[PDB]
Amino acid sequence: SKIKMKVPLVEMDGDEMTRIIWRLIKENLLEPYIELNTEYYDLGLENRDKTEDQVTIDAARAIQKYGVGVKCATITPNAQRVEEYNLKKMWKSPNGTIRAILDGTVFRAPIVVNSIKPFVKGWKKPISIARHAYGDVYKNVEYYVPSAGKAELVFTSENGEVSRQTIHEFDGPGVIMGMHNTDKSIRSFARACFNYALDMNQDLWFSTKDTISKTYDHRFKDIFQEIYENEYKEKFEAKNLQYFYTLIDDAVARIIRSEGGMVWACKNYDGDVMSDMVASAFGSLAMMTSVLVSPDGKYEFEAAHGTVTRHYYKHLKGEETSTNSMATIFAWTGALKKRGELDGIKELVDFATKLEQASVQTIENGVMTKDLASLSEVPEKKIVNTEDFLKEIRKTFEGMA
Amino acid sequence: SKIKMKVPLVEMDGDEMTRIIWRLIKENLLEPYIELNTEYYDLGLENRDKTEDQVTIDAARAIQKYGVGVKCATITPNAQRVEEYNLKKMWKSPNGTIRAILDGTVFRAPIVVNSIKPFVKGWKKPISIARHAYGDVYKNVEYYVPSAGKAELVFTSENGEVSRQTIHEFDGPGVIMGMHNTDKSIRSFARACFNYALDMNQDLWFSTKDTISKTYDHRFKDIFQEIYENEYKEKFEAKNLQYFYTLIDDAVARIIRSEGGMVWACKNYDGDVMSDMVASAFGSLAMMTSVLVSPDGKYEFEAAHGTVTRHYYKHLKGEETSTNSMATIFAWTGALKKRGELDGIKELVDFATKLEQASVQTIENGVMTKDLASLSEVPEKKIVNTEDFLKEIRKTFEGMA
Ligand SMILES: NC(=O)c1ccc[n+]([C@@H]2O[C@H](COP(=O)([O-])OP(=O)(O)OC[C@H]3O[C@@H](n4cnc5c(N)ncnc54)[C@H](OP(=O)(O)O)[C@@H]3O)[C@@H](O)[C@H]2O)c1
Ligand SMILES: NC(=O)c1ccc[n+]([C@@H]2O[C@H](COP(=O)([O-])OP(=O)(O)OC[C@H]3O[C@@H](n4cnc5c(N)ncnc54)[C@H](OP(=O)(O)O)[C@@H]3O)[C@@H](O)[C@H]2O)c1
Ligand SMILES: [Mg+2]
Ligand SMILES: [Mg+2]
Repeated sequence: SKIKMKVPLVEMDGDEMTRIIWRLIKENLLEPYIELNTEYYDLGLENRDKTEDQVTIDAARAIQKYGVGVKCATITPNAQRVEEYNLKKMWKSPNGTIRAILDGTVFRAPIVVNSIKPFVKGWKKPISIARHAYGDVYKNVEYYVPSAGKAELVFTSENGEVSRQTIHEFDGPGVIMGMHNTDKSIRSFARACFNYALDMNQDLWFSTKDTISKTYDHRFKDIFQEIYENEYKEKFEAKNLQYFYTLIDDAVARIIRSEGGMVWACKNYDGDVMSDMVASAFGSLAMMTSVLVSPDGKYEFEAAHGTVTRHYYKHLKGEETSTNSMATIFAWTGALKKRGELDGIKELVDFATKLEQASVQTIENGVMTKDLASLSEVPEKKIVNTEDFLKEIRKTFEGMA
Repeated sequence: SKIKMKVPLVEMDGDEMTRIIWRLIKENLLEPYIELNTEYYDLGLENRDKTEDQVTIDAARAIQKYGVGVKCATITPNAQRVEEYNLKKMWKSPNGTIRAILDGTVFRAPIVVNSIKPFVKGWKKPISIARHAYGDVYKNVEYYVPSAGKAELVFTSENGEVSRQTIHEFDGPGVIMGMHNTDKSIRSFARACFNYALDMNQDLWFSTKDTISKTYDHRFKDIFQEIYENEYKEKFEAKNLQYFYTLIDDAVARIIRSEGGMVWACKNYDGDVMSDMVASAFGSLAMMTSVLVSPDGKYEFEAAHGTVTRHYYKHLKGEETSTNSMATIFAWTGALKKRGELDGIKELVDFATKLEQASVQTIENGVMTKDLASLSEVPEKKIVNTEDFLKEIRKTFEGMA
């Protein structure tokens, strides 16, 4: 008899290679054990295009309603993808949108396995990213300037006052952009990182470029220090774990040089880049969990990598792939784990935790996709294609479940 | 008889630990061999403060006049430094300013030594950063919004037309920022990177976040592809070296995973962060050269790291330091090498090239500062303080010069 679910998972379907893998994961690792209850939204590019991105919006709202989302990597359009898919427009990141609607903090952490040695010598313990989910460049407005004139950054009070600053005097074509974040949102971001480093029992690092961005970045600096001063210093000193702030360039540099083991808070953009640096450096983009947690307690689970286009094209040429499903497995089990917790289905959480251990265990035993092949200390090794990796995880799981 | 110079070097003095080292390098490694001809500008924070940052400006102009600058790491002020130094204001980055005035591209590359093994397993050859020296956040305007109202990005043609886009509707205090770059400048940046990868005989990678920043970043993408299409494809295919564009998150990820050996072009901000990632990951922030090259042919040599505040404070407490001078040595020899080339003083260029080899050679032989101690494959090792490192380089140089 399959495991039964109460509240539905919001399920958001994706693109290209992850879309393929999303289906294989449901059919081989989930549906045979759980009567999967989800509310389906197809965030595939083709469907986002048919519904003029309305589906993305509805899927956000549904996460708010039911409380947990799991989301497949999707394509974010640019001139190339507009051409490739004949899009009505260059749609905004659906992750940007969902994130804007929920607010919150995306937590990303490698998926560790004993016999998988990181590229960076001396990385002995996981490094977590705590990425601010809201604003900055993900909510920019930009403008191409066609020839000479005047760019201005402009604010108009609810009262009367206006201030204008000059962005630049063009005597030629170039680009401009404006963007924003809100203290409310920084404040949630800072508490979320502090909470999280405690929950994890580690130092929190935070970093920006406050010396160059003297008010915007400088705000994030201040709010963190404030929130730390009179809201966490106490609990922190208590556990003997420090809060560490430095310049973003300095921070990457010390990260590379550390043994890992800290939580690393980053503004939106930096969190994007650094979650790729850290997953890759730990082993593979696929070996990393990602969950958005809204201030208001809602969750979206995802992969941190994108849609593996390159692999997708190879698959379309008829080649076989070796694409690593770990991150999207873990998104499903993360989401199912949380669904269970909230609805009091112990069988769902033990299922999820067991499925997670089977997965890691499978790689520990030397069966893994190409991306890990060269990091493994396992003598006898078995590099498998995309499907076989999943069949093999299923084997190890069934034998221990 | 000391070596004689023709045109003066523009010399820009710095702060804290680099200020100390700048003097030790002149006195032990330069002045005893060269009648040093320079035009001195003190970009120390205290002097920038006394002259209300005018000295920074004059030093830029002088680089333009004479053609080569060498520059010590300087402090860029923030609320903390305003307090620490009782500044009349939070002065703008002097590097930002000089860079804005010259335009150009900052090239940074590790300083390789056989027996110094990078932190990132598999980095077998240098990775170079080619950082756009101009604009974006280094020329931002920012504004704190105090409560509700309307932020707008605004452009006004030289003609009549105005366009306004809404940055955001605040009903609360937060931050906003606007910034720009110009096609002229992107165009020079792109040719500079292409030239440079040829001069180096390697693939050029370039990357941004064009899917999210759909016009601004997307412009950089386009201009690179254009300039490549009909200005370098030919020379490139010719040498069997490819031009590679991907998303910035994807790019860090593939970098970590590559064997190095490419030139990696980055927008201003990203070039800052990534030059720290790469120097650190190669060994130390100190083991990296940096030179701005203006479109109009002018050069500023510098360290890529900052002023080593932490070491400075330790030195002030009376502790001895082990601060690595390599990068600022190399700035001086880079600058002297170029001065020589331009003025036809072969003795100056051979001096500089010899001084560079003595330095590397010294570390090859196992004498080095703390930051390298743990990367060295040299059996018998001699970790020295800041001064001794310099005396030891002097020894090895004198014996081969
Ligand atoms: N929805 C999202 O969270 C998300 C995230 C990032 C990008 N995007 C979208 O995804 C599309 C492609 O982006 P991208 O190519 O830059 O990044 P990507 O999908 O993360 O793929 C980057 C590369 O890293 C390796 N890799 C990533 N995931 C892997 C996995 N599961 N198994 C094995 N190898 C893996 C592959 O490298 P090799 O080819 O070297 O084997 C892959 O080509 C873009 O259109 C972008 O908009 C979506
Ligand atoms: N003018 C510039 O190009 C420049 C560049 C960056 C920063 N800045 C300014 O410099 C000040 C300090 O910035 P920061 O502390 O972030 O960066 P930093 O001066 O580069 O120092 C960062 C850390 O990296 C290690 N390191 C850097 N250079 C070293 C060297 N030559 N020898 C041995 N170790 C070295 C040291 O680490 P350990 O303490 O771990 O030993 C140092 O504390 C800031 O006020 C900033 O505005 C200037
Ligand atoms: Mg990403
Ligand atoms: Mg820097």
